[PDB]
Parts: sequence; structure tokens; C-alpha cells
Amino acid sequence: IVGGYTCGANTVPYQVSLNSGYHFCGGSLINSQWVVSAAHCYKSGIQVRLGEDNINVVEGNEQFISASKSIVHPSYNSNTLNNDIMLIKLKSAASLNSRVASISLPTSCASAGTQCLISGWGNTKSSGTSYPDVLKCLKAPILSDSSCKSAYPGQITSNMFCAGYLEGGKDSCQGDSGGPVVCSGKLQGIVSWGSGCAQKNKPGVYTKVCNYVSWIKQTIASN
Ligand SMILES: [Ca+2]
Repeated sequence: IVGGYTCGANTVPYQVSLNSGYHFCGGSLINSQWVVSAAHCYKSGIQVRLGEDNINVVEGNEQFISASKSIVHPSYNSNTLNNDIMLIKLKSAASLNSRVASISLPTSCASAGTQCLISGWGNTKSSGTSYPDVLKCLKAPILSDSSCKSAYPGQITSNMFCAGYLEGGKDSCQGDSGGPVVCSGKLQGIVSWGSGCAQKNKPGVYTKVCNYVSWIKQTIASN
């Protein structure tokens, strides 16, 4: 997250870290045994880390659970990043409380102008590299589809939305991928892609979760 603020320990209780020997992507806990992330975060051998703040220090609220199965969306296209969503089943159910909690799925899509919370352990610099060890947060609005398509001609599908600031300075970045965009207490987006981080006229692009609710619910019900 560039231009964000330190969330505070366990203030974003649905945020997960995906770990393969190191943190490589975020995700969101949507019930006691399932996480949603970005398909471009797919790899074998994932450990899901819940209850994290400092990802390099054991602080006492963590739960470390290996994945038992990963399901990339059937129509994911790695070249365009259309349908950039995947589900991860945990080998065992997590223990839910105030510091580790699921986030509700949306019943309706969010409209442009709605303010959302984006979080992650990604890079904090738009030029260069500095990775934080504690979770960072950013409040940002959903932008109009017209402005999103004008910033990224020919690249925005119906399964994507833009959020952030056209003036730059505040954005999600590398290492935030897969993490949540939460608006009015519902998971509306997944950190997906952008042209650099925090550049003028190049806001972040997010997977539009409301289009996938049926696929999520059907997949969970049978796996
Ligand atoms: Ca920790």
C-alpha cells in the first residue's frame, strides 16, 4: 500500500497472508474454512496465515493452516487478468473471534463513489522498494467505469473496477495482490493489477466480486 496508514493490530480481522516460505499475496477469509484471493496468486504449497499483524514476529493471535485445495476460476485468463479470482480451502476450520473473523460476501454490486478499505503488506513506495512488516490500510473510492476505461483503454472488462485516486500518490502495490477491498462491510474487490503503483491517471484495478457470488457459493457447497 502506497500512501496509506498503519491499520493497527487485528483491526482488519478477515485479512490473510498467503505464505510459501515468505509472504507473497493477500486474501480474505469468507468463512471458517475458505479464503478468496486472486488467481494470479496461485501456487502449490500455500500456508494461510490468519490473525497476523507483524508477519515477521509471532505476536500471539496467529493461526497457521495449510491449504488442502485451491480452485482457480474456470475462465481465468492470465494475459488479460480477466476473472482474477481463486478459492482456497483450509485443511481445518479456523477458530473465529473478534481478531479473526470472516467478511460477508455482497448481495449487490457497489456503485462508483462508495468509499472502501484496502489493506495489505505490499510495497509502500511508488519508486523503489520498501516492504512493511505490519499491515497497512488505505481508504479509497470506487471510480466510475468511464474514468476507469479512459485510464486503461481496451483493458477493463465487466469483471473489473478501478478504485483510488487519479491524482496518484495512494494505491495498492506489489505484494497486496489477492487482498480485500471492503465497502460498507462487504467484500467488493480483490487487489488485481495496475500500471505501476500510485501513478497519475493509473488507478488500481480490482476484481469485481459481486459478479462471482454464485460461483463462490456453488463451489463451497460441493467441495
Ligand atoms: Ca505475526
